Amino acid sequence: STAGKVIKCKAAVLWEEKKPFSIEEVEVAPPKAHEVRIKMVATGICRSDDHVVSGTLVTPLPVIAGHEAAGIVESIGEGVTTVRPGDKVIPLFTPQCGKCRVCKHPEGNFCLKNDLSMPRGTMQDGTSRFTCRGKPIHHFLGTSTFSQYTVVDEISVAKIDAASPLEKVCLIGCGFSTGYGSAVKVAKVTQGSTCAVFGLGGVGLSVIMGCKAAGAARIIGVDINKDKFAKAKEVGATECVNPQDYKKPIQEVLTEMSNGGVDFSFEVIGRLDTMVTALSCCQEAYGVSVIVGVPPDSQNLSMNPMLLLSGRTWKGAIFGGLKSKDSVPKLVADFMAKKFALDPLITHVLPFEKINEGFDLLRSGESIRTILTF
Amino acid sequence: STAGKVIKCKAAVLWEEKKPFSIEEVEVAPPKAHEVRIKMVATGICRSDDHVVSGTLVTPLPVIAGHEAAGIVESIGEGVTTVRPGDKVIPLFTPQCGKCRVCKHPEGNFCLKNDLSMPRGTMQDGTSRFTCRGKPIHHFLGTSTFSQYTVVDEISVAKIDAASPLEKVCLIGCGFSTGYGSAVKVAKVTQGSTCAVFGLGGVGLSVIMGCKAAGAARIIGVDINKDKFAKAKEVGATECVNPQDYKKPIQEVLTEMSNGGVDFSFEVIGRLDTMVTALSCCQEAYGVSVIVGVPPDSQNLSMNPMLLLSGRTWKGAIFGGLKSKDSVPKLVADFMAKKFALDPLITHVLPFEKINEGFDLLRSGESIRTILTF
Ligand SMILES: NC(=O)c1ccc[n+]([C@@H]2O[C@H](COP(=O)([O-])OP(=O)([O-])OC[C@H]3O[C@@H](n4cnc5c(N)[nH+]cnc54)[C@H](O)[C@@H]3O)[C@@H](O)[C@H]2O)c1
Ligand SMILES: NC(=O)c1ccc[n+]([C@@H]2O[C@H](COP(=O)([O-])OP(=O)([O-])OC[C@H]3O[C@@H](n4cnc5c(N)[nH+]cnc54)[C@H](O)[C@@H]3O)[C@@H](O)[C@H]2O)c1
Ligand SMILES: OCc1c(F)c(F)c(F)c(F)c1F
Ligand SMILES: OCc1c(F)c(F)c(F)c(F)c1F
Ligand SMILES: [Zn+2]
Ligand SMILES: [Zn+2]
Ligand SMILES: [Zn+2]
Ligand SMILES: [Zn+2]
Repeated sequence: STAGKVIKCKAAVLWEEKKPFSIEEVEVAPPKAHEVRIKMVATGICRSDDHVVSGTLVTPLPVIAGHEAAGIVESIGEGVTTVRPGDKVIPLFTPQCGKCRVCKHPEGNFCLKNDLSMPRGTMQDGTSRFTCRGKPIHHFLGTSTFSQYTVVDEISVAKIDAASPLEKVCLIGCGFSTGYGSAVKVAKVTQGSTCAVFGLGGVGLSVIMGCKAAGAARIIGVDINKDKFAKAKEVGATECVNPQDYKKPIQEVLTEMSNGGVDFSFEVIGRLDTMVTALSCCQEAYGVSVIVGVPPDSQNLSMNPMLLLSGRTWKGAIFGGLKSKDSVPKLVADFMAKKFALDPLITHVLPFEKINEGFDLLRSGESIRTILTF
Repeated sequence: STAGKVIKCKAAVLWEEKKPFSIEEVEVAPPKAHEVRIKMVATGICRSDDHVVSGTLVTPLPVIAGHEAAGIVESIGEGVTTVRPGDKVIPLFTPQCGKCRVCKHPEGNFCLKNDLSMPRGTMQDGTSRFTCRGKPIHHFLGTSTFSQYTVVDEISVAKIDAASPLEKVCLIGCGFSTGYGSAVKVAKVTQGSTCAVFGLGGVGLSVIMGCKAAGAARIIGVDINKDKFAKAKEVGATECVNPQDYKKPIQEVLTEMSNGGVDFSFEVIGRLDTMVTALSCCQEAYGVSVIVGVPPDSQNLSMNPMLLLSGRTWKGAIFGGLKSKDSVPKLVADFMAKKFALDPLITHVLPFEKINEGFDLLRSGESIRTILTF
């Protein structure tokens, strides 16, 4: 009955930086050609969504944020072939168009159709599907999951198993896949190796899971919030360190602990200083450091390139380096087969209408992932 | 016989920064246990030796520099097993102790016994074998090849083919192996790829050689000195560009030429700016950039980590990533089997006594490699 019609629904609109979300009525246009309209079921609160609020991440406002989610297709536009009404789906904040030089490359994932590098806050066609108070509202990363209904381009959605528990698998849309992939695919963590993980939130925990799955012998968690250590150990950390406890810089501490530097390090926070610290702590001749955290907009880091000349490898990735549309359904299948766990990441559950409380929990340090249910 | 005796011989002593080498008599002590005294036959002038003169590289002075060379063993200390008097050898500025965690690592080559990171300018035992005018003179990288005789630790010397032409294979001691290995081993250049090489001196030409040997389809040379272009093309560059010819930054030019970024880039100059430019010009999702050049002491670069977050890989290496004592004899064997050419690197051959004139040729832009013959 709603196919081809505008849907009025509730969404969490961010009108201004540094302000609460406003849960209010929006109008969601029907899908155009090669677009998919989704009834949201669950969405996680990721720190990158908070970055939009804080201005760490710059994207056009006003906006409907949210990028870690799962739902059910309500309708499809003309020409859509990869999903149908009633399918369970995960929106893909990194698209997979399948046609660009990155999508065709054996390793790359950062499809050239992404709306991350130079955000416009639109659909692929440069327009918006959202109206609120009579005003157009921007999209976020082509996903905009903080709404009872969203519209996404086909290249930004993956069909997943029909029996999937959406209130769990939404985490495959960002935090789990990013961390796990960053360890297994990007870093290529080896059996017997020593890893250091900076930041023990949902993504860092997922990095630890990946390092443990890859066979690391030592996984050293690093966080300034010691309350994060117990869960990090539960998912595989062998030791945890708080930089605030030490007189020496933590790169020196980690070098000492690893008898000359770690094999793999990960920055999973979003600070320039910890990006350089994490590079430094990996072994100077053969270490690898991966940047996962999102730094503040337009700010440069300073480093000595001798850190690299000796032999270190430095890299970053979006979404764990995973080709999104290929990988998401496989990860859901593997979850269903108990190949990895998601429950350790979920510390709180709230209805969507309590989104602001969910952000308060993240900001206070108390939560890992809060899952919002529509 | 000279064995067991102090040798008085000619060497090029650097008494202070930014002055000519002084060609004069030095005393060379006999080798102690696990040391090798070598009669030099040929040594190349590498830009890294000029960095000692210019203060770009800090190492204790006064010093006998030189690190790219070949000669013949005059005598061995107690306990030496890997070379014998009369053997042709190449000194190894990056040692291979075989025992440290780096030597045991499948990939690493920057042996922990090196004298690069924190130079002492001595033998492994913390003493010097050189005196001049009654004063102790420092070693350089455990090699000190700007002397008719030097003494090196066993871990810093490789035996090579007895039939080798030492006036050519001395380049395997630094410039050829560095560039070639940086392409083939460190970057792992792939067949059909597009490469950009910043700096078309001896090392950059060797990077071209390696990119061509790895099957690159396009190899774009970049230099401010257009006189370098003809030789770059002879050894495999498909195109050359001079940044001075353009009104836009060269990373933009290279991104446009490569239809969105190169597969592999190499910084083979030693400037902070060109290191960031080289990284930027590689494709944002899957590009790899390798730092080869040596930058000025204690200077940090500035860069936006979004260049890495999108998926680039940034790395550096010493000596092409090659395990030195394993690799050098194999490279010489490969040269003797006509697997690569060295002649294109050699533009001048001078007696040792003309060392200063050789450095002047380098500084004026007129030479690639000058080989000094003893
Ligand atoms: N690359 C990607 O695709 C991608 C995907 C998802 C998240 N992100 C980013 O990854 C980062 C982590 O996200 P998250 O796990 O949801 O965030 P989070 O739950 O806020 O976790 C960050 C952790 O860092 C800790 N921390 C803060 N400062 C320091 C410090 N100075 N030293 C050590 N620990 C510190 C903090 O206590 C917290 O536990 C954020 O910057 C995200 O924006 C990137
Ligand atoms: N990593 C290693 O193990 C290693 C080994 C050997 C050499 N090096 C370094 O590698 C670098 C090159 O050595 P080399 O080939 O003997 O030196 P070289 O022969 O002086 O060549 C350098 C080239 O860079 C060119 N150049 C200078 N400025 C620019 C610019 N702004 N943009 C483009 N081109 C420019 C210059 O014209 C010259 O052709 C030096 O910094 C060495 O110290 C490192
Ligand atoms: O959490 C994933 C995520 C990122 F990794 C970004 F780089 C980004 F800009 C963003 F908006 C985002 F949501
Ligand atoms: O040319 C090789 C070379 C280097 F790569 C250095 F990093 C260095 F410090 C040095 F002295 C040197 F000779
Ligand atoms: Zn694509
Ligand atoms: Zn996220
Ligand atoms: Zn070693
Ligand atoms: Zn050199």
